[PDB]
Amino acid sequence: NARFQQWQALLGNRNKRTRAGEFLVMGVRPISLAVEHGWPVRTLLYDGLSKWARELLRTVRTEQIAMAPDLLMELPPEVVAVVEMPADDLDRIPVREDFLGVLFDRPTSPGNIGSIIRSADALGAHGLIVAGHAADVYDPKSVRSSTGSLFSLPAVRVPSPGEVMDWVEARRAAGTPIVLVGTDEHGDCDVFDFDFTQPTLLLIGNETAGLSNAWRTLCDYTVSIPMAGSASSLNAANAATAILYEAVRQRISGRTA
Amino acid sequence: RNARFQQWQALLGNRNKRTRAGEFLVMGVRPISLAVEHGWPVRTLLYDGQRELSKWARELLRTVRTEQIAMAPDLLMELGEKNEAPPEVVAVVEMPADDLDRIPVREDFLGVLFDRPTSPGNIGSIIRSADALGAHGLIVAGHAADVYDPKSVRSSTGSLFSLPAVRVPSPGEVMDWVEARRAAGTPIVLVGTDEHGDCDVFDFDFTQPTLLLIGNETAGLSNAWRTLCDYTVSIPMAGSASSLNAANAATAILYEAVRQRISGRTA
Repeated sequence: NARFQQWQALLGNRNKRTRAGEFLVMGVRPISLAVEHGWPVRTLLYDGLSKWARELLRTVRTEQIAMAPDLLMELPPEVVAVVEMPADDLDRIPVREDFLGVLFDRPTSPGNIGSIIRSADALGAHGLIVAGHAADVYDPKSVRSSTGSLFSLPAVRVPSPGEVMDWVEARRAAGTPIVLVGTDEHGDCDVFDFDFTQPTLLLIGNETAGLSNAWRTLCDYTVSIPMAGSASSLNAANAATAILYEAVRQRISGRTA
Repeated sequence: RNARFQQWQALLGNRNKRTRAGEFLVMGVRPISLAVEHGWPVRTLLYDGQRELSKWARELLRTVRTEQIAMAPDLLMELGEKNEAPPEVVAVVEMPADDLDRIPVREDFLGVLFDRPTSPGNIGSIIRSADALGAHGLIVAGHAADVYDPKSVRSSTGSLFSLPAVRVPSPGEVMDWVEARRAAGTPIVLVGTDEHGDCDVFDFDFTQPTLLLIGNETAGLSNAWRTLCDYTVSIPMAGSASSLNAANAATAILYEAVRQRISGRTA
């Protein structure tokens, strides 16, 4: 199976994904979110029994290929889509007065990427930016842990932090006064003393190093989650979730107070 | 592949093997140092025998009074996350009793209970958040994912050793202990988490002694736990579609308890 051997290396490495302009998505529910949100499904691989899976086959008019149970078990899925990777265009992320965004600086864990995508999506954020030497958004561990939120929350990989600022300066020029907000071990202020009712990009650092200093230079404010003591820290996705929850709380509350 | 080796290897599989031997593996200088610092007995220390041996490893080896064994480096590839951290040192650490009295209960009690977790990574992450945010213990209910699973241990980032984590088979033993705490003078409330909870998390009074119940990743809290809840709370969501990972939810709800406690702003 020649087509299959192309599909198996789509899981294995970033290099071949981005040469083919596609990636693998598993599960009836995530695939349905992909279709629902406009992402082209080039191929749709299926085992040759569930009600949802059957409904997908006669609603999604694309290349439909039946598969042996042996071959589908590679990581077990009943349906698997080959879904079109879209360009890394920062204007895919909508920016309005209530702008609420996340920037993940140089993440090493794809699991953390997908996880923050899920939290950003559930808690009302409008986009994610994966800046710098990163693990790939379209890694299977990221896709999986997004739990389909990849498809509703636009996640843009942007090599340089310079290209991010140019898109930030431009939203500023339009009227939305985005403010860059770093997280720190050395936090200026408690997260709950800061005003998340304003257009906000939230900068979150590597799991093992902090935010890069260069990201700290561009940061207008810095916030910290108050901790119990000396040798305690939060996983980046967990910390990002808590801060997003605080932003939601203030916006609903109409105040910090 | 000594008979001893195979016994240590077996500590990576089912929870029962660890339990009956009363031990589990802890990998990495940093986690082992934290086990030693918080008084977890170390039965054996395995180190790399074709010796790199950093300053840290050397320091553990001449300070930790225990059985010490040089191991071929490929036996130590034993457990890693293949092509992610081959351990230079591994400790065989004693498992403490699953006794709820290891969790201290004061007037401002904040505890977490994780109902039959599917993912050991989620357990360790919650242990880490609870530790960092001032909770006083975790209970893990059921015979699903294990606190002492290598992924949990690893996820906790050493917090396992400072945050008392106790396993119970089912809700009965937990309610026994809770009713005893309330007779002594701490009116602990059970607070479940759910999507469609009775009130938003920021409208709940988290200053009160609180046992927070986090449900399983796909099935949520069991019917037995919902029946036992005094209250139910939820994090408000943007749409009908998405949801939160259990550990992420737990972290946010623990943070909200911290927020209301320090100085006391709302609820």
